[PDB]
Amino acid sequence: PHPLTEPGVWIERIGGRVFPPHLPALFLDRDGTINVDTDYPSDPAEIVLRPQMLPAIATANRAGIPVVVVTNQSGIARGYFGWSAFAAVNGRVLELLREEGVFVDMVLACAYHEAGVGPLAIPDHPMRKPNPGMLVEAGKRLALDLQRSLIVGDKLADMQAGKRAGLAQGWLVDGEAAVQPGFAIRPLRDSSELGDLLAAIETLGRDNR
Repeated sequence: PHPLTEPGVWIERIGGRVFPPHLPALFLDRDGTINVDTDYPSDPAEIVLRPQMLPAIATANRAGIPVVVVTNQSGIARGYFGWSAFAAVNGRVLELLREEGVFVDMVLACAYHEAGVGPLAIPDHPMRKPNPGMLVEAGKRLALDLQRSLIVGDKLADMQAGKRAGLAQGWLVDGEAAVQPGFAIRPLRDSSELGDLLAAIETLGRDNR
């Protein structure tokens, strides 16, 4: 069965790694961040990883920091595809990551969108980024330290969701910096900027002494 908590919300624990409580997480958007973005992410055969995200996932994995995918899937509300297609596509993304030796620990997805047709056409649902619901829910489920967590995505809504969830930093794929008290949008445009992100993840790593 699809792990739906309601008709437009999917929440799924991935793998069986154990995380002690009060860890920070690495939150990642999916389309445009982990995989190449596309208008209609319904065909698993079309999925291609963004290799420049793989060092970040690997770093978090090795640091013992949970990696949490938080993705809006408005195409579901819009009738472009359904949860079965999401399951196939998302599974393919996780398989490709496995082949690169990296993994994630939880997937949350929100179908609701204002331009939908039918009962999923809920315009401002708490789980739909920029609303922080998926981050807050992952926080409850994994007992996360949200204030120390990081988020990476290619849309402003990812940065807004992070700020609203209580994070202090996020990295905007292909985006510009916006450094303010309380929240910094960090640019992620080249390998130097990836380094900044990796340093930030590494500082969160476990001391096994």
